[PDB]
Amino acid sequence: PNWEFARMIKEFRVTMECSPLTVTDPIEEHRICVCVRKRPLNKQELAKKEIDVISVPSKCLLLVHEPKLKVDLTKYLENQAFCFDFAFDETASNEVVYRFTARPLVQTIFEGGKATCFAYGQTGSGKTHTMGGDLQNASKGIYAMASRDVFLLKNQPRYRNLNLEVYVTFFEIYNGKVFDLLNKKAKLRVLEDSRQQVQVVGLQEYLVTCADDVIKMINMGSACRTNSSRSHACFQILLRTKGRLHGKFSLVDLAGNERMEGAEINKSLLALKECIRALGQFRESKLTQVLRDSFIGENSRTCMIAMISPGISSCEYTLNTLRYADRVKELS
Ligand SMILES: Nc1ncnc2c1ncn2[C@@H]1O[C@H](COP(=O)(O)OP(=O)(O)NP(=O)(O)O)[C@@H](O)[C@H]1O
Ligand SMILES: [Mg+2]
Repeated sequence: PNWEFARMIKEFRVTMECSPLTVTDPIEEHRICVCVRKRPLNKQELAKKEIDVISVPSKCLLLVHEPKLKVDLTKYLENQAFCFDFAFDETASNEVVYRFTARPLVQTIFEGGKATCFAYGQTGSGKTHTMGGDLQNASKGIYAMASRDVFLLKNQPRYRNLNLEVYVTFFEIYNGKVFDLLNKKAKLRVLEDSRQQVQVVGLQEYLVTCADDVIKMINMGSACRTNSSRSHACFQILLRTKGRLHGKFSLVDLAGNERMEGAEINKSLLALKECIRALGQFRESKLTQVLRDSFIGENSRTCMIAMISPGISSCEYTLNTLRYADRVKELS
């Protein structure tokens, strides 16, 4: 009868009654995790007296108090509810966010898989702040934190005998072009044989043996990135043993989702969605071409973090971000 609606409702309920030990449940497969993070109102917004229209009453529920006018101009609220694996409020720090998003994926690369974590949302929603550090401070961002746990795990008995070497890369995608951020914005070439795997010729891999090393490459890369979006940022952590790639973690700082380059940005985001959904089961773009091998394997996991700016003036941008997020998790 209305089985489709019944399915959507059951999925919402299931997500609403899940325990944190769901995505972080080893011996259990969860290739796709979707979260949302609300940032607090900033100085400028508070000064302009922007109203905060976002509430996160539980760890999986986010509420949008959408301002509306009836035909006769009467003011009311259409309070909409969204459910995610994890919903973070304005008091959540980067370490807390990191703990429930990228942290559970590190093990995946040591188990020989390919993990990806994406920061998605509108311009100024907190994407760069979350992935790269507060602003500036590399150590306080997910790239750093993830690196920190990679060195801790590699020194664990279960992995010691792997004799792995840790490598890092940092590049940005701008208008279908790839630029090495660790090799002075050097423009790189992207090729794809017939067997279809992609290779980024010239991308520089740097050996790191310490978190301080990684922090030096993050500062360097962020210092010469094209703050503001306009590009896709992608910081990678690769594990190698003997000529072979053991595992790889690609952390992506996406461009704002809201000069007709927005066409390339929208195509990449449309492409990203279908690649992630294809993971739990085109019209290609550079981003999805470069990260292709991280969606095709069976031992691959991904996490999507949707950033939201709480201001009333950004309500339409928020709904757009949330609905995109819904469709992504829809494949889990
Ligand atoms: N959780 C947060 N707490 C405090 N400040 C934050 C937080 N998230 C973001 N900000 C700040 O708000 C701005 C948005 O930062 P980021 O620079 O994080 O945005 P995007 O990366 O969201 N923007 P864009 O590059 O235009 O797509 C920066 O000035 C951040 O320092
Ligand atoms: Mg940014």
